[PDB]
Amino acid sequence: GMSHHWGYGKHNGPEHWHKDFPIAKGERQSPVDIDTHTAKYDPSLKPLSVSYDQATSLRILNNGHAFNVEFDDSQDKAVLKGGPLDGTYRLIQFHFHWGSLDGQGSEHTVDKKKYAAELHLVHWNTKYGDFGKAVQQPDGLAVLGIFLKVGSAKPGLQKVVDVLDSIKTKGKSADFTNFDPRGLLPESLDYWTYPGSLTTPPLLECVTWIVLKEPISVSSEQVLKFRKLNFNGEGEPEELMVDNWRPAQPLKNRQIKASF
Ligand SMILES: NS(=O)(=O)c1ccc(C(=O)N2CCC(O)(c3ccccc3)CC2)cc1
Ligand SMILES: [Zn+2]
Repeated sequence: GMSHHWGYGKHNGPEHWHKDFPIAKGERQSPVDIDTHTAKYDPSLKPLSVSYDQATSLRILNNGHAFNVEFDDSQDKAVLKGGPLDGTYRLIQFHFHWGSLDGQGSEHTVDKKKYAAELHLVHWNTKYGDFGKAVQQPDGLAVLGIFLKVGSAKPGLQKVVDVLDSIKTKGKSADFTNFDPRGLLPESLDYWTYPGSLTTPPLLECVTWIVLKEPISVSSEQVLKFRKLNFNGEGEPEELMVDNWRPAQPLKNRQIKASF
């Protein structure tokens, strides 16, 4: 992807992506608006299992689109299973999408409501051996999405907030060990699930989306720090990393299932 030029600006944003990635207008694109009244309870959905006790974080990277907290996924240490999933999915990284204002920022919406941000915990199906092979499969990834609203601070998020100063610009990375992703989860694991895609180019249709109903609360100071990051690289004109979210896409021939 050394020649990719997509972004979130007026000239390379979501409405332009289809030119280089035609799948942008595909049959199972994400995100989507979750109409809570139309989603149907599916009593066959097995309980969701989030096993992050042995998670091993390694580094945090500003990739020019968001920042990723990466994990060691060379072993089954932090896995997601159950719910609508068949098999074991290993945590590889998490990142967020956020806005320039508290009134926008999330990718998925709930009855058209936009949250201040959205956390994506990305996992890949171990039956495919590695992440690169998994994204070529319809059931290759499972992304656990969690909404963020502004209110009380999330103590478990502070370690991330404080390290952002070291990765202000595109390409910067910093050691980020011993971070516990369990501190970013809400109390309830009630969720909505549907078949979708990566929300950024290449927009591959390889994701089983599991979006939690309960948002976590973060403080204004915490999200404000996210907005101080840069899309640009060091020594380049400063462009604040804000509004790095793709808007809701057509649901088309899909049904959103609720676990509750
Ligand atoms: N917001 S999202 O849908 O949760 C998401 C998750 C991961 C990525 C990601 O890491 N990308 C996309 C896939 C990627 O382009 C790729 C493609 C093919 C092989 C290996 C990696 C690598 C970069 C992008 C978006
Ligand atoms: Zn994402």
